[PDB]
Amino acid sequence: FFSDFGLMWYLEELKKEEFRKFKEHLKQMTLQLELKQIPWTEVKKASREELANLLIKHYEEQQAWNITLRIFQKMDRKDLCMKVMRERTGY
Ligand SMILES: [Cl-]
Repeated sequence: FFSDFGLMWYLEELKKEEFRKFKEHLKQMTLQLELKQIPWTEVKKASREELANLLIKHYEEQQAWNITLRIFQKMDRKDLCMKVMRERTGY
């Protein structure tokens, strides 16, 4: 999908189960590092575009990305982390 941008495009790099696991990691971590929480029901049901917007709405843009990239590295989606980094760097 060359139609999509930003965080949403990355969440679309995740398959069905990965996305499902992504949401479980997100909720764990937000709890672990003690941020204001999103209701687990909202998180669980969210589409990729909706979750991307939930993240940015609750944590603003930079933190939504940093949180998302931490989860990727944790889920063994290190390719996504390096991809974003090669881009943001100019490599
Ligand atoms: Cl899906």
